[PDB]
Amino acid sequence: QIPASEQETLVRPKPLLLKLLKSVGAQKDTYTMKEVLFYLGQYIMTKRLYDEKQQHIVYCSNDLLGDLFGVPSFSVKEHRKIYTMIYRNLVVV
Ligand SMILES: CC(C)(C)NC(=O)C(c1c(C(=O)O)[nH]c2cc(Cl)ccc12)N(C=O)Cc1ccc(F)c(F)c1
Repeated sequence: QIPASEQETLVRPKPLLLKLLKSVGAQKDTYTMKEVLFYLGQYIMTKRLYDEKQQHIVYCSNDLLGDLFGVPSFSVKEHRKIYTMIYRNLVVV
């Protein structure tokens, strides 16, 4: 679980994360973390990266998301790990 105050942190995605956020129909350059996570979820859906067998795993190898996160897959239940992977791809305002 992520504290409410941290979800409202203002952030500026680096070029690659920004690129994939905009393909999902985020238009802007500055976000709250809550917004980044929403649009990442929408990206995963669009690209069908979530496990079809519903085992709470995203298979991101060989996709831009895998490149950014530096992992072939990850658990959607591990929110702090996800936040950390995202933070490495942005600058806090
Ligand atoms: C498309 C699918 C993979 C089924 N989405 C989700 O599982 C997903 C979610 C959301 C969401 O619900 O907005 N955003 C995500 C971003 C990433 Cl990188 C991974 C998962 C999510 N979640 C829903 O509860 C998990 C989640 C929510 C908020 C978080 F901060 C988080 F790290 C994971």
